[PDB]
Amino acid sequence: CSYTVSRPVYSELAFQQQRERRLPERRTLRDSLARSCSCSRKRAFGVVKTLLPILDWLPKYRVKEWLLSDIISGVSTGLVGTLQGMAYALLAAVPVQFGLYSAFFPILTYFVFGTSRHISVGPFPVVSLMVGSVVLSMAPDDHFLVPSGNGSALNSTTLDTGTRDAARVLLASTLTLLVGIIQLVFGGLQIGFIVRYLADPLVGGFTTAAAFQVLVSQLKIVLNVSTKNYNGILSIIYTLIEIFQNIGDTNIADFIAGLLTIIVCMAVKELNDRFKHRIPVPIPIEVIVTIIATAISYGANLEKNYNAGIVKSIPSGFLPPVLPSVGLFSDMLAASFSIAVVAYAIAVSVGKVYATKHDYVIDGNQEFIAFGISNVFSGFFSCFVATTALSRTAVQESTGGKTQVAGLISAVIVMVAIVALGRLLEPLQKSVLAAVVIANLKGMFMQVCDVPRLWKQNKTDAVIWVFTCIMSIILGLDLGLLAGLLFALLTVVLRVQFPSWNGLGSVPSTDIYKSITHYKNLEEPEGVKILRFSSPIFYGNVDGFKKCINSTVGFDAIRVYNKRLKALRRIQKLIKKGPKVPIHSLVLDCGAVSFLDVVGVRSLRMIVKEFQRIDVNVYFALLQDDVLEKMEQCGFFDDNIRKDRFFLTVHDAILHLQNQVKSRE
Amino acid sequence: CSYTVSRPVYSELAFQQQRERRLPERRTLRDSLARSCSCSRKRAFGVVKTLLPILDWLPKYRVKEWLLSDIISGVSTGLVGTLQGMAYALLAAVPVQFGLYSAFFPILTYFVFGTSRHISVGPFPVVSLMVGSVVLSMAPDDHFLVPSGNGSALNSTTLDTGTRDAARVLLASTLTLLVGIIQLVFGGLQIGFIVRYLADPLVGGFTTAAAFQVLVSQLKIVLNVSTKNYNGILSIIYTLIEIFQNIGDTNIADFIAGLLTIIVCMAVKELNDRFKHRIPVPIPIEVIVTIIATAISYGANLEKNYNAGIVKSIPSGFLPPVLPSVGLFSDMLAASFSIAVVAYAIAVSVGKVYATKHDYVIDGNQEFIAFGISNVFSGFFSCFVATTALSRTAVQESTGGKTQVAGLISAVIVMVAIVALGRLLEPLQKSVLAAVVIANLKGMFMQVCDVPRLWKQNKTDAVIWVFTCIMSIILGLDLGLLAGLLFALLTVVLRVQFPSWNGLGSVPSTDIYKSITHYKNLEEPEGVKILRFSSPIFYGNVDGFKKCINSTVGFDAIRVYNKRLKALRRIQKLIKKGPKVPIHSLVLDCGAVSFLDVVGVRSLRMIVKEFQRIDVNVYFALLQDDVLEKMEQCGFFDDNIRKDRFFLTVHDAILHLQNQVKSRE
Ligand SMILES: [Cl-]
Ligand SMILES: [Cl-]
Repeated sequence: CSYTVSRPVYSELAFQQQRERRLPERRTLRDSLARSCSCSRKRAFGVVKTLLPILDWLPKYRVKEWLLSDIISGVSTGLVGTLQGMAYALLAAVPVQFGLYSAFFPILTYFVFGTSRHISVGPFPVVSLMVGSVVLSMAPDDHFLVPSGNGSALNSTTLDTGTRDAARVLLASTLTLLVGIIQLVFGGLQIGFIVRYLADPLVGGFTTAAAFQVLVSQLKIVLNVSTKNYNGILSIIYTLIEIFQNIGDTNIADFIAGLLTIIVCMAVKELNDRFKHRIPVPIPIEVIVTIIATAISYGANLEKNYNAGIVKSIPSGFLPPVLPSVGLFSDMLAASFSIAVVAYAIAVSVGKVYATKHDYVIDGNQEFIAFGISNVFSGFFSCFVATTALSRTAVQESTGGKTQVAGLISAVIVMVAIVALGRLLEPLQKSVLAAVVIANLKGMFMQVCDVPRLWKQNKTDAVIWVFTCIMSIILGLDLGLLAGLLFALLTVVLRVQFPSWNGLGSVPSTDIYKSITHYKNLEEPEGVKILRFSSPIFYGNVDGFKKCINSTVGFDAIRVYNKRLKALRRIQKLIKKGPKVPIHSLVLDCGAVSFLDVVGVRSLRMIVKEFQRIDVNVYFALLQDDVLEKMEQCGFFDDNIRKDRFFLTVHDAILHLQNQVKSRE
Repeated sequence: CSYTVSRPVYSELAFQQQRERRLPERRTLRDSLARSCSCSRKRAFGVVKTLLPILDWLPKYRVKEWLLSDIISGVSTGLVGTLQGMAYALLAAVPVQFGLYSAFFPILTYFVFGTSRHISVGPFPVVSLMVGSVVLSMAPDDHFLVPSGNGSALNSTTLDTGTRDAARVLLASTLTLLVGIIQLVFGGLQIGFIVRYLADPLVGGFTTAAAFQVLVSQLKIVLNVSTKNYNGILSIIYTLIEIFQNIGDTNIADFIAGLLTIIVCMAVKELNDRFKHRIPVPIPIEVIVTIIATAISYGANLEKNYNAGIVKSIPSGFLPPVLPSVGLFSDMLAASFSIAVVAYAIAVSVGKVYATKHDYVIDGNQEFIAFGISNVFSGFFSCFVATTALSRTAVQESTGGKTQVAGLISAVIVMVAIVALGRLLEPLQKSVLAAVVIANLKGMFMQVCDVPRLWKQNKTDAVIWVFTCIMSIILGLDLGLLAGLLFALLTVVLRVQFPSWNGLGSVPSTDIYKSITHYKNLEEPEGVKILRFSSPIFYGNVDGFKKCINSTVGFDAIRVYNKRLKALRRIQKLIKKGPKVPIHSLVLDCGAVSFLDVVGVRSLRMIVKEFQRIDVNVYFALLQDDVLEKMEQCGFFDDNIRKDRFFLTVHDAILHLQNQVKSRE
């Protein structure tokens, strides 16, 4: 209604005297470390419940309908997961059975340590692509060709199918172990803010580039062409050019089958997504298309007659655990860090989505610890890095999922598909498995439709999307992520280095101050010039602050004093022979400052000293308490620059200046 | 005196209606490029006067009194320049002849393009070290030994004295040209803010740690030992151990003569600095100690009898210009970027010190063009990077310097020191030249005494000093600078990601709001809870802003709503069978925000949505004009979240709630 106040002009000291402060808490490092480590059993029970969240949702079960919901979601997600594993095994350059291994053990491990309920841990296209890329870069194909086979002219250096897969599997296991170790280190040290740097446009561009690279790789697999494992800089462009040059050496049957299953899967997925109000349970198009592909490929001998590319390499059994070949961490530390951070980011995103959809809370450090333990347990069983795919996750959420029991049942399907089932998947073409991956790329290919929206929105974030998407295409995929985080941090620094300063003026008959470049009927005080500077002054925006002051006052405090001294020597010689007109004061509305960066408080003191020589006072308006306490420690309040120069509000400074002008002409 | 106002509670819309805004300026890209490139004669005269600042101080000269002070300082700095110029050549692994070339040619170029008056362009101890650091790594000593000389058992692979320097001289010329091009790029593209990242603790710790590497490198010449040109990681640590292991192979003639001039040059310099009130002109101790060193070394045959290390390699002549060996810019691009930025940082640092004392403004972007053409012109005559030493600069200013005429006269002394003079410096020991460099290291060795001062001051800046000083010792000197720039920028992100939020309360009978953790007698409104959050919300601190709200209200907006649904299902079944207590509203005092980072502004709409379900209003207090216009573009003002939720001041949000509850119970 009515906003009326009546108080004296407390600038800095008229308010600090009669206001008793609170005594700061003593450090007492001994008592701090003693009180932190609790001795009562309450803290022990709390940390046990937090570290192992399985003991929370188990006692409060609702078996009656939860049993049926979990068993149906488990069989469905198990089918989907074994299909996605046998499909993504090609993205990691590992055999097909190791994908099923990586789709089984992580599920068992993410049961006594996970803190989620609607997450299906397993393979992931982007993570498997990164694993395969680093495996190809660390163990390429031109390092295994053994000369044997009595060739025509030279030594018969044919393909090394065999012991090469063992080396690739050992390398993938070492990479997974290193990723798990990095995740456990990030979880135990309670460092979780490191993944907050992955903004929405950054991860969007990263996923778009990863989807492009996955499309290129799966197109190489479908066409049944052999490239030269180009890796490094412009690897995707080079391999795409090599594919375009090797179009003649394709397989017509494999290409036709792949295109047909792509069209079928895309049409079925679009029909199920659009007309959702008629069929709530998503039709498992992957399962039926894989069954019909295995049925058609088994009838006619596509391997012999049509020379198709089938798997025919399923051993259908387990294997004893193999110790990882430790010693390759120095040359893969950055790759493992990138894989771990992207896996944790995707996992946290999916968890937060399916938690705010079902109204429950998911911890971050617990998810980090759970995924670290899962990757460590997977490294001991010849598996690659595990994550949660959004397509596989939606299955248990749509079909009905309450706890992780549906996830444990999803491993029973993989369990029976490892020991007994799998012989029927022998004549399955690799082009069919390479198609469902492309069909799942529709969710990430449509992410490019946000650039026009982000451009109308904050433009600095729209550039981060395009920068991350392009930079993660030229120089690899893992190196492109590091180039995005640094670019995002540089963009943040540039937004606090080049602020939006204004010409704050006074609204008539009130005390509210608005910018002069946005409103017209604003009257500024006679002689006084007000200035606001956001983005607190640090070592980078000191020259920017100087230029802002020089532009808002019209002149320079240095050149005016130089001209005054040049005109003063003409006065001291005349006795022997015989600019700063409008600016009366400068009220700096430094209300949007947080830190001071003492290198900047030196410049502030220099400004106050320079303007004092030209008879121009530099007052402050909205200096915070934590900022004044910092400036006082940095040696700013000398015998001449007292606290009376600072004020509490913007109108207090103007009122004090008007009263001083009225009382002193 | 009296601060009294009487205005209605204009929140956001009661102020926006009757306040007509100013129309934004039209882009008009066709006219923007036309109005920028002016055609009048004033634009042509302005670009020539700024690019060539010689046409300013030359017409208004004071030959009557200025020429007398420049001829005495020119011959004074010429003797100091010809000694420091040839002494710094040892740090660049180039012969002593090319050291005088770097003190004559850069002066001629820094006469028509320079924008300063008290700067003596020439070599520099830190800059020459970075130049010689890459010469040892690109052309090491074990890459030129030629087997010849009928050795004892194996081929006589003795030293390559002779054509070995030709590979080092041509390498320094290519490095000099690449540094000059980068400086012209920064000057041509008008990008000068890149050197603002070199903060005072960053450049302070870099020059301090560089003084250690100069001390270790010059100690090798004093002791006259032969190391193994260790470069890379821990280069200074490895070469220091090798010196201690080779103490037995020292030279008592070079050590005693080297340690003697260390004490003499340090004592006279310290005595002259303290007792300045008796002798205004600094005594050239560096000059008198070199002449007496050559006289003693010429009398007794120190080369033959005492086996001392002398130069005896001064041809005393010029050379035709040699074209730079283009093709080495790819492997020296990362090294030249670190040298081109320190050659400009020290130039502006030393320039501005002697500019505020003589009261003349030095152009910023012109120094990039000035030293740019200087290094380019120096590359065509077999020189290294040119800079301005603080020790050599203080000579021309203390003895009397007005313009660059004293610098040109200083080049005449170096001019005669090449054609005629120079034969007398033949028996000069290398330990004497390697000692005057160590004596000047006192200015940088005493910079360690600021770490205790910076610790009592802003502690984040004291860590950057120690980080830069240590990191520039482990991994080289040029790589340590880049590790400091990224660490300094990272500290700015850490200060804006972890802000200093408070519990702002109300002062009785007034309208000023202060933090509750600093003052005691502060009354908060009944039910209303105020929160202030500096360091504007971006993608990194968006999660910390959630934890900040959860801590100031006591509860969580998510878990409380989850318990409400857990308690609501018991209500919908009872009809079939038969927390948020204190927090009334939330006033976010977002007055210290500058940008939005729409990635983070989506959570602001989520926070209002999360608190609206629990019947808690989330109001805003001090949102700026440039931020509210950004919220509308990012899709924040929907049909439910209107502008009435925002307020102009903090007390308007409290006054609105007190009247709303009074009128609506
Ligand atoms: Cl997916
Ligand atoms: Cl010096």
